[PDB]
Amino acid sequence: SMTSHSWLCDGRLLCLHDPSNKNNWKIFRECWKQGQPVLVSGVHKKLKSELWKPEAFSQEFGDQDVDLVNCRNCAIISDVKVRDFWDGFEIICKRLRSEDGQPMVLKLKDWPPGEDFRDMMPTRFEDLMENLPLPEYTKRDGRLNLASRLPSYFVRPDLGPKMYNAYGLITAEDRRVGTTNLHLDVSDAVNVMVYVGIPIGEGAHDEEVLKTIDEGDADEVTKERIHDHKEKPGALWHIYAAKDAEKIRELLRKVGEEQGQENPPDHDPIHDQSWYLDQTLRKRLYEEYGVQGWAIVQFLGDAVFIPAGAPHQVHNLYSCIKVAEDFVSPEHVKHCFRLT
Ligand SMILES: COc1ccccc1N1CCN(CC#N)CC1
Ligand SMILES: [Cl-]
Ligand SMILES: [Cl-]
Ligand SMILES: [Cl-]
Ligand SMILES: [Cl-]
Ligand SMILES: [Mn+2]
Repeated sequence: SMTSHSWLCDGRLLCLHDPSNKNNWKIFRECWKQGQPVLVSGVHKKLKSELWKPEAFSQEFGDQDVDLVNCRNCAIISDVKVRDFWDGFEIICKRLRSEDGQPMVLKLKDWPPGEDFRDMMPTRFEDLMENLPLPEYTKRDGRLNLASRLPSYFVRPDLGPKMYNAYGLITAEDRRVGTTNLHLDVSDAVNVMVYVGIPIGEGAHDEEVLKTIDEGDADEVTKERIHDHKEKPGALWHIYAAKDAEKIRELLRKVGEEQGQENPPDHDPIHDQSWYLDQTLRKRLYEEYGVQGWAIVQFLGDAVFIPAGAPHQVHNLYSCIKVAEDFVSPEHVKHCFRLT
């Protein structure tokens, strides 16, 4: 039976099932006011699937110059062509190699660059922005988006959307690495999974993906989405309440000190965007600081809503294309105010 919603993370996470349901705001606003993230499934079924394929991005934009990051060591690969990223997205033998001769796990940095998404890709912009869930919150001019309505006393978000493209992490060693490290944003955001690429050549890599989800602390209902519905999992997220951000800074200052980093007592390890919380660090956060987060697996078509101020990290299970839009809800406007 088709239902309006379900309750994940032992009823700590709302999951809306109809992205265009005009009554979604009634369930949403109760969870959102408490500072929780929210998941909306099914956005892929609203989109023109031919506009979101890696082959189309290579053919249309392949000659542009870009930088890439090696996710395993943070090294920057300077001034290559964007086709050099897209042509290895699913075919492992076509990826750029590290010194050791391994194919690299790569992230495409800042592409499209700055605020150019709309100028470069007008048809993709229309397709995404017309099908975003909770449109009164998420549209540039929605009635509950204050982004265009605030004075300079508030940090306003840039013009979006922004695209996040990166390979999947592969090995047992890769379990401790982030695609995007732990950080926070002063605006609200919605992040849509528009394509998941499950490779070939070293296709048969299914088992390490299951142990990553398991050790990642994912709930039993999340595991049923793979085994029972055969949905495509893209990325594993950890998200923490905005109110827990300083306790996370105290843990990371203490670990930095144990590892012989030399840091002023006041430096900000969350703003540094230098840490990924592995199973050891997450257990320490829980046991020593009393902090519990949300472990979320974002499948093809899932929209993740991230509250302003909430620290969060992302680990790609397979190759992903994500598209994100910033907004300023009235519930969370305190997080972007420039005083006190
Ligand atoms: C999305 O979150 C859930 C949580 C708990 C149980 C099921 C789901 N869904 C409902 C059906 N949905 C589309 C279909 N068919 C995929 C799986
Ligand atoms: Cl809040
Ligand atoms: Cl376009
Ligand atoms: Cl709405
Ligand atoms: Cl990062
Ligand atoms: Mn972010």
